[PDB]
Amino acid sequence: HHHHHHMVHITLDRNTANSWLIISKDRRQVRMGDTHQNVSDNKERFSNYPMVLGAQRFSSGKMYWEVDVTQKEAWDLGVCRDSVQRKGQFSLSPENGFWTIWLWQDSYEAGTSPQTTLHIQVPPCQIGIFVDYEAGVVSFYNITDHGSLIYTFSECVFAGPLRPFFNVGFNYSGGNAAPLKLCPL
Ligand SMILES: O=S1(=O)CCN(Cc2ccco2)CC1
Repeated sequence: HHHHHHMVHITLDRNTANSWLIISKDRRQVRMGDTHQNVSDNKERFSNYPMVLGAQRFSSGKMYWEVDVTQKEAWDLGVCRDSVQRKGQFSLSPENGFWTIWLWQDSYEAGTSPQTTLHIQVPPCQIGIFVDYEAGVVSFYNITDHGSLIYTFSECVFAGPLRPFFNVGFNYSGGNAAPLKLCPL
């Protein structure tokens, strides 16, 4: 692809994080902590899942960023509406305001309802995310495989400002502690 020139510098918003997440000082990395991270509760925090939002809000234009997923077993990545539900149980779907892909139990899937199987020959270590607000497009690229397309959501109905969306995943197995990292431009 040729989306690299729309690169944006994303930072994580501490205030939206699940209370067990540890966001690095530079606000570019996030990982699952061993316990509650000693923060007050607020209506922004994701309660049920290890999720956090980027600080940036997008309502126009073309945006691109890259995330490092090296050695993780589970994660969700994409964008979501600023107004998505934070508390309780919910599914990642466009109807709920999410445009995402994920890894879970050795399979990659796009967060459609119901979910769509992805065909990835080279397990990615870094994912590129492209958003064209006007066109209604969210695309995912495999940076490990020369930028090959993973998935395009088209005819998106954003219906609000978008925020970068992250889930570090659960670590029941002891094999999913590694962080998500925002890769340099
Ligand atoms: O992933 S875990 O090993 C450590 C965190 N716990 C509690 C927790 C935090 C957020 C959602 O649920 C689940 C099992």
